[PDB]
Amino acid sequence: SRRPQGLPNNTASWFTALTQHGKEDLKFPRGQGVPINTNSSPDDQIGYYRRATRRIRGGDGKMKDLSPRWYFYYLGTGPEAGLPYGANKDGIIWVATEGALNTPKDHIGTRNPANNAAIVLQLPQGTTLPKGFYAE
Repeated sequence: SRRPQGLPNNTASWFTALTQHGKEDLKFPRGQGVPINTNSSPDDQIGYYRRATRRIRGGDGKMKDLSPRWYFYYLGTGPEAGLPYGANKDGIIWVATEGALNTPKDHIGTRNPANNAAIVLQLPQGTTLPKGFYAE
């Protein structure tokens, strides 16, 4: 309750967060993945989505769970910057566009939406949206 830490780590999204409206862990087909940025080539299109869960008081027994959301982060950036791409961790998924490099995207950076509006999560055609997840 004293000296609160609003930012747990490098929490800065380039894109919007994708909410979960279904019982899916969020997955993307091979060749598809991280949202495309026309200011970036597919080479740098490699990243991961991190599940965010919040709990708030509502129930009179347990503190009701708040609707979760998933944030996308580029490899080498984000709160899990030191987390390897081929790292097995629950709550994280791996996505990559063909031609992706298993290298960090320090060049892209970890821009924060506070400075400017985040990129509307746009995905290329041929992508499969998991039930409960919609790209918008």
